[PDB]
Amino acid sequence: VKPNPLQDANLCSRVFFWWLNPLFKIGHKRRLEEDDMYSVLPEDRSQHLGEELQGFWDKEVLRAENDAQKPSLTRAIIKCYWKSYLVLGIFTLIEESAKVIQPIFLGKIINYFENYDPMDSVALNTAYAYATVLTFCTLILAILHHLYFYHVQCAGMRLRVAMCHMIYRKALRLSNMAMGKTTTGQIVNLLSNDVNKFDQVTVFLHFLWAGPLQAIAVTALLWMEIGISCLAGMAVLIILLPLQSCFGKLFSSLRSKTATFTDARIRTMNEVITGIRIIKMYAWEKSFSNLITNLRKKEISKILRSSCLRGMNLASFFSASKIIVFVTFTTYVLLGSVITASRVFVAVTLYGAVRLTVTLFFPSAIERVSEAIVSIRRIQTFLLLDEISVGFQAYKNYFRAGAHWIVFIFLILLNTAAQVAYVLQDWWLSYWANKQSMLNTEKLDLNWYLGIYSGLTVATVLFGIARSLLVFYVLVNSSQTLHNKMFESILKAPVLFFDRNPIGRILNRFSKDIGHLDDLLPLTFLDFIQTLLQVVGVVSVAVAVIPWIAIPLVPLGIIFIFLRRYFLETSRDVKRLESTTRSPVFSHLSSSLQGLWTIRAYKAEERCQELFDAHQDLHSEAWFLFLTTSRWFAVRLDAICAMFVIIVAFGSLILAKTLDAGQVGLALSYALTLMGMFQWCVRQSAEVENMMISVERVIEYTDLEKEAPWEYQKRPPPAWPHEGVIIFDNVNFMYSPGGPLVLKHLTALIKSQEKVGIVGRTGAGKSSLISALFRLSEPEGKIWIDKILTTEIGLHDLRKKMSIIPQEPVLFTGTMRKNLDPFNEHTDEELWNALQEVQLKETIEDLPGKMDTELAESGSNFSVGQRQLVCLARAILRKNQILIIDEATANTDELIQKKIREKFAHCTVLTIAHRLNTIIDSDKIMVLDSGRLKEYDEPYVLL
Repeated sequence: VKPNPLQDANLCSRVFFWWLNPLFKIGHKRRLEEDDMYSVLPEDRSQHLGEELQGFWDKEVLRAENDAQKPSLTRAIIKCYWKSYLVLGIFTLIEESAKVIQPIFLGKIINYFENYDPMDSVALNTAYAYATVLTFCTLILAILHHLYFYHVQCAGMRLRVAMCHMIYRKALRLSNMAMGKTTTGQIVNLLSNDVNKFDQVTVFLHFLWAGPLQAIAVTALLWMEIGISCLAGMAVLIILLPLQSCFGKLFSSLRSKTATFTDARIRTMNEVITGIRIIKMYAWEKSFSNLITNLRKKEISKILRSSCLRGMNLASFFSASKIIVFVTFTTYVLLGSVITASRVFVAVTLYGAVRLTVTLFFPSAIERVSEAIVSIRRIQTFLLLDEISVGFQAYKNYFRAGAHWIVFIFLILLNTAAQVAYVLQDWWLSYWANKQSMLNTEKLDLNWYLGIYSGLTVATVLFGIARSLLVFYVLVNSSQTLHNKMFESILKAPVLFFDRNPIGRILNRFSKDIGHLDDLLPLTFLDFIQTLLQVVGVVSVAVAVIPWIAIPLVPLGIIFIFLRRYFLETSRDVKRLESTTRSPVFSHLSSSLQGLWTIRAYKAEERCQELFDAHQDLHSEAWFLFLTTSRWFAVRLDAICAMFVIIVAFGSLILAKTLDAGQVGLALSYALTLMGMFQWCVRQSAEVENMMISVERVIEYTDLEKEAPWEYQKRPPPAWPHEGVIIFDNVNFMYSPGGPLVLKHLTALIKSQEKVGIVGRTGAGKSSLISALFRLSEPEGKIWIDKILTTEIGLHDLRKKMSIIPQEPVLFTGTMRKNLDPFNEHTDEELWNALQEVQLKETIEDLPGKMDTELAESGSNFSVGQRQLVCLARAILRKNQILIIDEATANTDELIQKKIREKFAHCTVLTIAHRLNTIIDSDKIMVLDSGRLKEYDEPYVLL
C-alpha cells in the first residue's frame, strides 16, 4: 500500500513538519496527480470512526427510553470527544496566558532605561534576563501554535466522517412510507450542507470562555498602572458592536434590492441572446439596447450606495485604535498626572491586544455555534424515522479605464498621508515624554501639546476616509464603463459566432463575470493595499531608530520570494484533487439511492456500505494533505516574524549607551504587532490572483469579428423599392469564409408581380437562399436589385424594405403595441384596423386593457394559429413589396392561405415550401437538385 510518513516520527521533527520535504520535491517538476500521495492513518478509517459513534448513540437512546424524555445527539458527541476537548483546553489556556507577560516585561525593560546608570553592571544582567524571558513567549506563540492548530482542525473531520457514515447507513433502512415523504435532492442537500459545517466549529469553540476571561484579566492590569482613566479606554471599545450591527442590517436591504434589480436584466439578456437571427433579420436592436442600458444605469446607481457604505465601514475600522488612546491619555493628563515613557506603551500594547482579539473573534463564534446547533438538530430529527418489517497587461487594461493618470497620482499622494499621520501621532507622545524627562515648578503648558495631538488625531481620520471613498469610486467606474463596451461589441457579431457557441455559456459569462467585477474586487484590493502599507510603515519606523537593522533585512527578504514561488508551484493542485474526489461520492450516493429495491432483492446489502466507505476514504486521503500543506508555510513565516522581534530587542538592548527611553519604547511597541498583518497581507494576494481570471475573460471580449457597418456614405433614393425585379449571376454561397460550398451558380430572372415557387429536397440547400438575399453572410457574385447592387448599400437600408414570414413565430416579453410596433411610427386606429382585417379581434377584447396586455412566458396565453396570424399582421403593417414566405408545418390554416392569396397586392411573392399542394397555379417554378437549380417557365409544361 501507500504508507504515510506521519507514523514513526520522533518529536522536534514534526513541529516544523520536516517529514513533508520530499513530497514537494516530487511536485516541483512532475505534477503528481493521484498515485503519489500518502494513505490515511489506521485510526482514521470510516468504519472505525462510525462504529463507536453508532454504539454510543444506541446506548444513549436506550438510556433515554427509560425516562419520558427525548434522546439527544450532542450528548453522544460530548461523551466521545470530551477527552480531546479537555486535552486541548490546557494548551489553549497556556496560549491565552502567554499573551499577557509580554507587556508586563516590556514595561520593565523600558523602566530599566528610565533609570540608567553607566557605572553599573548588575542591572544589565537583570535586563538581559528580562529580554530572555520575553523571548520565550514569542517562540511559544509563533512555533508551538501550528501543531495545536493542525490537531484542532483534524479533530473535526472524524466527526464529519462519522456523521456521514451513520447517515448513509440509516438511509438504507427506510420503509416505503418513510421514503415517500423524503426526496433524493433533500438527502443530497442534508449531506452536502448540514454536515460540512462541522469543520469550522472546533476552531472557534474556545472563544466563548477564553474571550471574556482575557478581557477581565486585561481590565484589571490597567488599574495598577494608570488608574481610573483606563475606564475611558473601555467605553469606546463597546460602541463597535452597535456600530457594525446597524451597518450590516442596512447593507442587507441594499443587497436585496440590487439583486432584484439585476435579475430582470439577466432575464432580458437571456431572452435577447436566444433568437438572434430573427432580431437581426427584423433590425430591432435599438429597443433591446435601450432596455438594457436603462437597467444597467439603475443597477450602478443602486450599487454605488453599498460601495460607499462598505468604504466608510473600512475607513472606520482602520482608525479605531487612535480614538481610544487619545481619549484615555487626554483624560489621564487632564487630571493632574505627569506622562512617563514606561506607562504609555504598555497601555497601548494592551489596548491593541484586546480590541482586535475581541472584535475579530467573539462575534463569529456565536454564529458558528448557532449554525452547528441547528445542523445537529436537523440531523437528529432526520434519524428518527420508521423502519422496515494573468499578466501586467491584464492589470493595465483594467486600471487605465477608470480615470486619467493625474487621478492615479493624486491617489498615490493621498495613500502616503494617513500612514504618516498614524506614525506621527505615536511619535508625538515619545517627544512629549522626552521633553518631560529633561526637567529638574516650571510646568509645561498644555495648550500646545493638546492642540497638536488633536490635529494629528483628526488628520488620520480624514485621510483614512477620503482614500477609501476615492478608491471605491475609481474601481466601480471601470466596470461601469466596461460592461457597455462588452454589450456593444456583442451586439454586432455575425451569426457564425453565434451558432458555434451555446447560449448558457454566454449567459453565465454575462452574469458571473459582471457580478465578480461589481462585488469582490474593490474590497479585496483596498484590504490588500492597506495591509501592505501598514507593514511597510512598521518596518520603516523600526529601521529609522536603529540604522543597522537594514543590513539583515535583505537576506530575510530574498528568501521570501523564493519560498513563495516554491510553495505556489505545488499548492495549486490540492483543490483540484479535493473536488475530483468529492464528486464521485455524491455521484455514487445519487446513483444508489434510486436503485434501492435492486439491493434489497438480493441478499447482499453490506457491499454498498463497503463501496461507500472505500469511496469516502479517497476523499479523506486527498483532504489530509491539505492541512499539512497549509501549515507547512505558517511555520516558515512565523520563524522570520519572531526573528525580527528578537533581533530588534537585543539590538536595542546592546546599544543602551547612545539612545534614550522614548524612542526605544516607540521602536519596541511596534514590533509586537507584525504577525496578523503579515499573515493577512501574504494571504490576500492569493485571492487577488485567483479572482483576476474574471477580468482576464472579460477583456477576452470587446475584440471580436465585425460585420459591415450599418450605413454607408452613399444614400439610396427616398423611394428605392419600386418594380422589384431581381436578377442573378454565377453566384457561390458558403457558410465558413474558407469552408465548403452549398450552392453552385444560381442564375435566374424574377420579374415584377410574379409568384416564384421553389421545390427541392430538404437538406439539399433550400433554406440557404433566404440567407443569401438578406446578405447575412457575404456571397460571391453580383445581385442586382432595382438597377443597383446589394454590396454598396448599408444593412439597415436593405433589410428594412423587405419582409419575410418565419417558419416558427417568436414573441418577446412585453406589451401588445411593442410586438406590433416597437418604433412609434403608426397611429392606434391604423393598428386597430390592421388587426381587424386579419380576423383577430375577439382574442384581445376579453382582456382588460385590450391594448396594453402583458404576456407571460413569451406569450403563453396565445395559440400557434394566433402566432401565425400576428406574424401576418406584422407583415401587413410593414407594407413592403418583396415578401418571402417560408413555411414547413405539419398541422385556421385555410383562411390564412386564402388571405395571403387575396390580401397581398401581387408584389413579387416567392415561396420556399415543400408541400406540393401549396405551389398551385404559380407564375414560375424552380426545381432544386443536389447542387443546382432548374427554372421552368410555366407549371403546365411540367404537368
